[PDB]
Amino acid sequence: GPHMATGQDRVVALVDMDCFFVQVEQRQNPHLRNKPCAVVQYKSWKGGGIIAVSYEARAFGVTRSMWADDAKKLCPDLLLAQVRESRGKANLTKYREASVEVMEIMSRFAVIERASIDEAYVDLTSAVQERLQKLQGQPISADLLPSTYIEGLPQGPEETVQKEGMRKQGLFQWLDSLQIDNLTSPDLQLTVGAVIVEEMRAAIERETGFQCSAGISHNKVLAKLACGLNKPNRQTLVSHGSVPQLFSQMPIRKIRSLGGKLGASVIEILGIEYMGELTQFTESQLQSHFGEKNGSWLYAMCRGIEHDPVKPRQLPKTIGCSKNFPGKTALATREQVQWWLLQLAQELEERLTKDRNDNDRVATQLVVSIRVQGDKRLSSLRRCCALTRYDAHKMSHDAFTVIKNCNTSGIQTEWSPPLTMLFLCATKFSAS
DNA sequence: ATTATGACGCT
DNA sequence: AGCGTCATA
Ligand SMILES: [Ca+2]
Ligand SMILES: [Mg+2]
Ligand SMILES: [Mg+2]
Repeated sequence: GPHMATGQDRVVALVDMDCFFVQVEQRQNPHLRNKPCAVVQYKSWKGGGIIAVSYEARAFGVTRSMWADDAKKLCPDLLLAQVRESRGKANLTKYREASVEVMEIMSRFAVIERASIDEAYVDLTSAVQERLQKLQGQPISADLLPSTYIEGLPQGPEETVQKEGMRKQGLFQWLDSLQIDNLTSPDLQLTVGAVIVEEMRAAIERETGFQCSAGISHNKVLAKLACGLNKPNRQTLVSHGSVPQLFSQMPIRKIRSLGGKLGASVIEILGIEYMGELTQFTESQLQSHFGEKNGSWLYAMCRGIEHDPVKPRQLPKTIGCSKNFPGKTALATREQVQWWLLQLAQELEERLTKDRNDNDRVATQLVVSIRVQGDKRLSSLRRCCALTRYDAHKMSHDAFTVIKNCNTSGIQTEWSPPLTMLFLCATKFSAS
C-alpha cells in the first residue's frame, strides 16, 4: 500500500556507443562509412579475430569472436580495419582516446559512471528537476523526442505498418496520457529525462561524429536493458509501469549480472525461465538459494527496483596490458618471458606516464598475472608487488622476480610449463 | 587459437 | 591478498 517503495526516486540513463570501434575507424576513413565493416585484431591466424561489427555487416550474420576468414564466407564484401600493433601486440589507444572524447561531452550534462570503454551511466535526477522548473507546467512536444521509443506502446487500437510510424504512435499515446501538472510524477520525470538524453546524444554526434543508443529508466539495470531494446541510433524509455509486461517474457539471462552461472542457477533451482516469474517467491526463499545479498537483489529487481548508485567515476581504476600466447606460440624460454614482459612494461609505462600528466594521480601497486599451458582459467596465478617508479625495465624486472618461481624446468634457460598469457596491471591510484 | 581489457564479490 | 565472476570492444 502507502508504505511499499516502488523504486521510482531516480532518473538514470545508460548511453552506449553503436558498434564503437567500427565508428572510430569509419570517422577516420570515410571509405568505410555506411558499409558492412568490422574491426579485427591480428591477421595471420584465420584473417584475424573480429571484435566489432557494423550494423550493415551484422545483417549478413557477422558477429564478434568470429574469424575474419569465416566472416568473409558470410559477407564477401566485408571491409576490415585492423587494430594497431605496437611492441608486438594489439594497442587500443585510438579507441581509449575516442572514449575520452565522448565521456567528456557526457560529463557536461551530468555526473557519469564510466561502465566500459563505450558506455556510461548518467544520474539525471537533478537535471530533470531543473528542466521541470524551466518548463513551468508546459507540455512536452513529440518534437523534443525525435528518436525515443516508449517500451510497451503503442497498445490497443494503417501507418503502423512501418517502424517509424509505430514509434510515433507509441510516443503519442505516452504523451497524451502524461500529467505535466505534477512535478513529482515519475513518468513525467522519465520523459524529461528522455528529452535531456536526446540533447546529450545530439551533442555527442555533433561534436564527435559518433552515434549512440540510450536507455532511460529509474535505475541502472532497467536503463541498461532499455538501451538494448532499440539499436542503433535510438533511445528507449522503460517506465515503472512497463515492467510487469516486459519481464513476463524476458529471459533471466538478459538482465545484467544474471548472464552467467548465477542466472543459470536461478533457472535450474527455481524451474523458471522469465524474470517476472521471480515475483512468486518470498525474499526469504530467494535468500535461501542465492545468499542474503543476491536474494534481496532478485526480490526487488524482478519488481523493477534496484538501488545501486551511479558512481561519480569517469576514469578507469586500473591500467593494464595483456597478451595471450596461444597454441604453439607459448613462451618456453626465459629470454622469451623477459622480452615480452618488457614489451608489456613499455606500453604500461607509456600509458601510466600520460595518465599521471592528464589526471594527477599515480598507481602504487603492480599486479602480475600469468596462465600456464593446460589450465582453462583466465589467470593461473596472480601476484602483486610495489610499483614505486614509472620505469619499464624496473617493472618488467619486478614482474619476473615475482613469477620466476613458477618455472618447473630444472634448467635455468628453459621455461616450463610454457606460458600462454602475461598480464601487467597498475592499480591502487593516489592523488599526485 | 577470440583477445584485450576492466569492475567488483568472496574468503 | 589471491581467486572467481561477469561484463566490455
Ligand atoms: Ca556499444
Ligand atoms: Mg557497450
Ligand atoms: Mg557489444
